[PDB]
Amino acid sequence: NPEHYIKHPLQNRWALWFFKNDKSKTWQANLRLISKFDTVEDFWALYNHIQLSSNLMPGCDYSLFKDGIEPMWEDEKNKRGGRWLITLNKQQRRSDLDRFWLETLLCLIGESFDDYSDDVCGAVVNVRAKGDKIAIWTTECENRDAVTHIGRVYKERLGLPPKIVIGYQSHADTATKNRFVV
Ligand SMILES: *S(=O)(=O)c1cccc(S(=O)(=O)N(Cc2ccncc2)c2ccc3cc[nH]c(=O)c3c2)c1
Repeated sequence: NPEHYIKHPLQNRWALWFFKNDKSKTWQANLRLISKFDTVEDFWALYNHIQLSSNLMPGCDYSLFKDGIEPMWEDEKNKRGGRWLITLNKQQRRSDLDRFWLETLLCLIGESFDDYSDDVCGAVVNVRAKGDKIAIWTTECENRDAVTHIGRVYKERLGLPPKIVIGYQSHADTATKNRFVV
């Protein structure tokens, strides 16, 4: 009866990355791999071991990307893509940041975007003095059906009401100008 002793595999292997602003180093040299995991049990062991995003120093990021996709725009799977952006005010660091980030992680490892989960590359949380940000990165900013389905599902999974609109920008523009809004 394998259910007793086998870990539950995830559809993908995922890499969790950490960034801290150290002005002595280049941006790339500051982007650091925490660990990779590919089971439910190993995801929770990692998550239960690390700091909540709300406890990070301003200027730090977490990011979760599929194994083989670097957490930067210049990766082959990111360079033609873009992101759904959640912007948090300073009060939402207390109320929403950690629960929104956990839900984002689960949307990813749980493959919650049906046939379009293959367009997801990863997700990033930025802790910043002027307002935190959470974003889901996807591979192709011209795939309207993929991008808007991901945005509608994501908005629903976060519990955001229709009074809130979220935008999708291509990375080529980021490097707010929206391609899509939901
Ligand atoms: S926010 O904090 O104001 C902000 C502004 C600009 C970019 C970003 S970012 O795209 O989320 N970003 C941080 C990051 C951290 C860890 N993993 C991925 C992304 C970021 C910053 C600088 C970059 C330089 C070059 N290529 C990139 O893809 C970069 C991404 C947040």
